[PDB]
Amino acid sequence: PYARKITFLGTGSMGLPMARRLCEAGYALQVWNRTPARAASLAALGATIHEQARAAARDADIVVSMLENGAVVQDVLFAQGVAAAMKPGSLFLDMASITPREARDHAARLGALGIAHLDTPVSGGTVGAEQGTLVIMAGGKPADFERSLPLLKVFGRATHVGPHGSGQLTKLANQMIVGITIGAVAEALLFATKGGADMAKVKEAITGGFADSRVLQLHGQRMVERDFAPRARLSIQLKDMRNALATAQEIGFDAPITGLFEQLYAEGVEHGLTDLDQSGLFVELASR
Amino acid sequence: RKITFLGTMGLPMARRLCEAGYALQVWNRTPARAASLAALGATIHEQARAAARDADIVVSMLENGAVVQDVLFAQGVAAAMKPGSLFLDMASITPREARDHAARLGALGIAHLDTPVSGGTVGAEQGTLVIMAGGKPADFERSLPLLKVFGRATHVGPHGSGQLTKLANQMIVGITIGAVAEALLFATKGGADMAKVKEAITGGFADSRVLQLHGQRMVERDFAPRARLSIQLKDMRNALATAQEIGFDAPITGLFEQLYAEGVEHGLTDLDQSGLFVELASRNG
Repeated sequence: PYARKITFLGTGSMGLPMARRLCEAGYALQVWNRTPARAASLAALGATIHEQARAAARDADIVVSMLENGAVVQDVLFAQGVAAAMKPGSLFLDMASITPREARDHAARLGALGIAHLDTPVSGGTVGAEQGTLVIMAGGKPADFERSLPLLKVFGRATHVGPHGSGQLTKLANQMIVGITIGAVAEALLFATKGGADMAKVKEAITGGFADSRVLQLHGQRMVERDFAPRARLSIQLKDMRNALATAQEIGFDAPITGLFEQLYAEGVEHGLTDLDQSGLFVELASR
Repeated sequence: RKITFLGTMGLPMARRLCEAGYALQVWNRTPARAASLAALGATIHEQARAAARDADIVVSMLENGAVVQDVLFAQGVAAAMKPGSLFLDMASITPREARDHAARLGALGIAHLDTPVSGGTVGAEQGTLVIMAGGKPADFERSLPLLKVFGRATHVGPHGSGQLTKLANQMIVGITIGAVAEALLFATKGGADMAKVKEAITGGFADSRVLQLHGQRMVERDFAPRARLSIQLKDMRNALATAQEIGFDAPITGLFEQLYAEGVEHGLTDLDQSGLFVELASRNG
């Protein structure tokens, strides 16, 4: 009841499958993006592509950013005049990974201009995107979140976590757990293996017990198959660790586990692992 | 057909055993547990050796390597065991302890399989433990009908490899516990309500059994022992000790042995393993 016109800004990692469920739900879609073949794939689904982002945004009820980071988001919104050009009553959904400090800052500026902001990061990777079974962690006002919810349901299950920046904060909690569990799984599988155990059987043995996790089943299988082709790059996980640690020092929180994991990931990017998948941390820990 | 338990999760497992049609013999240290088992049809013996005598399969649920040696070699179970029989060790023992027991019993004609377990009291009542077995393939095959009752067994390798997989298992569990704990505290300091973050988290890349079970306990601040914080620390140390026998470098596990040690020093030894949350929360005021 609040929204029919949707704009994407960027396509991030799962933009395409999300646009297709979007069109399939009968939303009309405008896009501004930087990559021709994705643009074509989107055009094929019915989306209208614009050369300038401001143009894509202007008539939108809901503008969804799938941009990379805080700087890019700032530039697009303000250097490129997206904010200036949005409708009154419209909503801006930030899905980009961005610091909760940045989310609160963007929420203040847009509010200055009569535009609502929620920060709505996702977990769930490629098939949650295709199946509409993402998990979405939202920061902002309850009324805005209800306004959002029908668009949100198309992508997965959304949960309202708190006020502006809360979604990004729940997002960094989720990346800490993913970033550490990755290393826990690489370290235990290597331990078992130096011990003359064979990785596949061990994984098969602990499946369905206390050691079981979405990280063991997804990244662990990639560890078993030495398949480190990037889906989310190792350097993205480093950034998630760094943002979590920057947030920790700002809110006065001591996080030693994540401190160890930032070092280990930092020790991976040097050593030329930037472009392996996040599970590529196995490689760092093998060589040792 | 004939099973013995040495020591007792053992009560719900014996329930299942007895229903499933097996005859059971027990040697127990705890009178109330012997009472319950008596109630199910188990015959309780005074001496470990008398309960082991006529068994096809003897299942050890003793505490540790010392105790299993004691019970086997000192109190004559090994000497007293049948010609065909099988010893299943579910005790927490090192892979070295288990290679050694495998050989001493092997010289007496007794088969040996190390079969530790993962899962809760809830897994044991509902028959859905996960079982990690080291030892000979034909032995494993002989044991399977039995292990099937408890849950789902996977033959991982030769003697000593169930205990290896169990240390690997306990490494992940113990690290995931701090990971979940630290993430929930971080979010809470940041303003977020813990229940809500766990709700949001569930179903994506961060979901695990640790979040679902121990994380619910952290959310409710319910740290009553189901497996004690002492045992998890011991697990890390076993793991680091084996790590060193095999030449392995484990810096993560190494950090967690530290965190669990600081926890035990700060009074928390008899909390649940989810109690490491209390340690990480103190450090943070």
